[PDB]
This record gives sequence, C-alpha cells and structure tokens, in this order.
Amino acid sequence: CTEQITLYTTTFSPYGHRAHIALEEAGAEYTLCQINVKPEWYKRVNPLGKVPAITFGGPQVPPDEPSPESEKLVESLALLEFVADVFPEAKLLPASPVQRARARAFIAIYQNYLHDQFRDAFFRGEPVGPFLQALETLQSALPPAGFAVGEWSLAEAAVAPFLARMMLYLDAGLGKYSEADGETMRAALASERFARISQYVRDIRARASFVKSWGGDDVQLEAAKAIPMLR
Amino acid sequence: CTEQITLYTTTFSPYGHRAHIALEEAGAEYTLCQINVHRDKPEWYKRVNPLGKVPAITFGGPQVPPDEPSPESEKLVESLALLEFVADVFPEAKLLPASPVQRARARAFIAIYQNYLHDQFRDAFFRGEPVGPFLQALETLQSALPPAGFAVGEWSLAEAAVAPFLARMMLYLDAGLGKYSEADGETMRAALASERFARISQYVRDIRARASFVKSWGGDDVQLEAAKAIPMLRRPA
Ligand SMILES: [Mg+2]
Repeated sequence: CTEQITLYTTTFSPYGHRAHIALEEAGAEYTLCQINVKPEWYKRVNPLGKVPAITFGGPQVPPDEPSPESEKLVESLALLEFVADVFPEAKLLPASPVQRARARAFIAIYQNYLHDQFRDAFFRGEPVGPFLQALETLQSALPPAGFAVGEWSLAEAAVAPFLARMMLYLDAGLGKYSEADGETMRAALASERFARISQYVRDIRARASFVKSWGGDDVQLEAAKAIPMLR
Repeated sequence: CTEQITLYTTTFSPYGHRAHIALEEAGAEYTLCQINVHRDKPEWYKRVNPLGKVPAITFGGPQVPPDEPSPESEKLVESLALLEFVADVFPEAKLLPASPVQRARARAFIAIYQNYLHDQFRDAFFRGEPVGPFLQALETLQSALPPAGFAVGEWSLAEAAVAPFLARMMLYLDAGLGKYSEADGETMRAALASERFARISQYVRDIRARASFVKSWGGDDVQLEAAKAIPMLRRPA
C-alpha cells in the first residue's frame, strides 16, 4: 500500500494506542500526530473532534494540514479492521474464517463484558466485584498459551492498551476505588485466579509493537497521575 | 463454500436475525434452527454452547440434524462476529463492499448504532427511561446515512446489523409496546412521523423491502405477536 496514512490520537489515549499497535504490526509507513490532552485545524480531520482518526490517501501533507482529498476514518475498532484490510499481507487477523471469528469474538468479550467494568471500578469507584468476574470471563477465552487466537492479532491491538493500563494503574494505586477495593483487586491479580491474564499482559508488554506505542511505564505513569478521575 | 452451516437462534431474536439476513444475502446453503425463547433450552444445546449463549453457528463437520450437533463442527457465537464470519466465508457475495475505506465506514456505521442507539432502545422501550436520548441517538444514526440508499450506498453488513433492531423499535412504537410513558409514546410517534426523521423513516422502509429481510422477518403480525409476549415490554398497572 502506497496511499498516505496519518494516525491522529491524543497523547495517551488507549483508543489511539489500538491503532498505533495495528499500524506497527502491519509494518505500515505512517505519520503519527499526537495532540495534547484541542487545535482549530483538527476540525478538518473530524468536524466533531472525534479521536482517534486516520486520514488515508490524498497528497502527502503535514498532519496539521490535512488535505481535502484524504479519506477520514474514525471508530477505533473499525480502524483496526481497516489497517488489516489495507495490509492483508501482514495477517493482522488469522487466515481462516473460523479463527478471524474467534478473534473478533474475543474483542466482543472485552467490549461487552469488561470495558465498562474497568471504567466503573477504576474511574467511578464502583464495586469492584463485577470487574474481576469480567476479567475472568475474558481470561477464560484465552488458550493456555500464546495470544487470543494463538498468534498475535487485532484482538491484542484492541485489548492490550486497556489491560496494560489496568495493571499499571493497579500497581501504582491509581483509581477512584476504595482503599479496600484497591487491596481486593491487587490481591486478585497477584493470586493464581488471574495467573493466565497476568502472563498475557506480560507477553503483550514484550511485543515490539506494544513497546513502541507504549512509550514506557514511566511516561504512561506520569500521564496517569494527571487524570482527575484516577483519584 | 461446501461446509455445512447451521444457525441457532431463539425464535424472534434480533441478534439471530442479524446472521439470518447475512446468510440470505450470501445465498448460502444453511439450516435454520429456532429455539423457543420462553422455554428453558434443550439439554442438547449445551453441545453447541455450554453456557447457553445464542445466537450460534456450527460450521463444517458431518451433515446432521440441528438437535444432534456433531463435536467435529466448529462453533461460533457473538452476532457481529457471525456477520463478519458469513462475509469471510462468502467473499463473492460482497456482504461488505470491496474497498477498505467503505468497509471501515460500514463498520463505523455499526459502531454508531451500538455505541448510541442500542442502549437507548433498551432504556426507552424495555426500562421506561425518558426517551429524549433515544431520539437524539436515532438522529445520530440518521446523520451517518448518505442522502439515499444504505449506510455505505449499497446494502452491506451494516444493514444486517441494524435492521433487526430498527424494524422492531418502529414495530413496537407504531403498536404502543414499551415501558415508556404514553406522553413519551406520543412524542416518539410524532417525532418519527416528522420531517426531522424523514431520512431514518425512509431507511427503515428501504430495509423492510429487502428480500433477505422480508424472508427472515416473517411478517409484522408474527413479530407483533412475538413482541406482545415479551414481559419486559409491558407497563405496570
Ligand atoms: Mg439510559
């Protein structure tokens, strides 16, 4: 693929991180534009200020000067599938329809059962119980080794940014949860109940594409400590 | 394709309806197995999905009645993944358009439905919450439509995903089913008849004209009878 590709994300967004992983896995040639957690020009990417976004094709332009020709795309999971469609050679999904369906179902488990709990527990200080159960549900869909469908796929691009932050926040004591709920979760994730999901995060954090788009625990940790809803 | 395909769904499920549309659009040789919603699910269904999850598809393995699932068949769940599955199995049906950009926009259209309207359909019709958000989300989905035709012009998985739900909410609305107040009832009907919602009104009847939808929908009256048996849809006395 030779069309130009620009990924727009706010500096520490897990949604942009999704697309960043996928572009790295794809070996894509792309421009990354990070906006500070908003400039007047961004209305030319998306009039509603929606982030992340990808511009595709049109002339090569600096990201703060998006062309009228380029196609503008939003919605992080669609962006994942889009990178895969543009770079089929990279096999960002497995080859078999059955395995691509399992990968997609894994992402559904995250979106439909865990995502909202993670937010309730870490950002709203709601009871932590449902979060742990949903984390276990996701964990139960993992095979005993490798990634969600064996090899790395869009499933990892989708969930890695969130699981990695959940752990980091948890290790750092960040989140609106009670001191007691904080302890319940910390012991939850260090217990054997969650050995699998913790190794999964480890294997994720070792992945080059993740390493490059994470920027390091220290940077994420400093961004982390500036989020009002983590207190 | 030459592997057997069997779709399992509870009768009248919009989620199974999704995959039903897709298999019709694909021209697939498939078997349909409807499970009664208000009966507690045959023991043999554990062999399709042990947690009783529906809808589900079995793929390949030996040709077999649906209540005799083979362990050699691959078993898939989650309705949006099932839509993408059907499309992957039958690339020649072009359930999704050919270019990555248009495919992305089809998936984004689905996300707008799931992110905004889906929960407001539940909240306004099944939980009785104020309906303003439902209308605003309806408008949000409407605004993603092009001037005419379907989400990305030609029919695509976008319609397979949203049609089962848009048809039922308008079905319910016309007929007065839902936990919503009667004031909010008249507000919704008046809004949907109004010019503000002409476009989504046009979209739903274009949806309803589609062969694959007609066949998998089985007529308003039976869907209406189905809906009148959903207790969560009823207002208390
Ligand atoms: Mg609500």
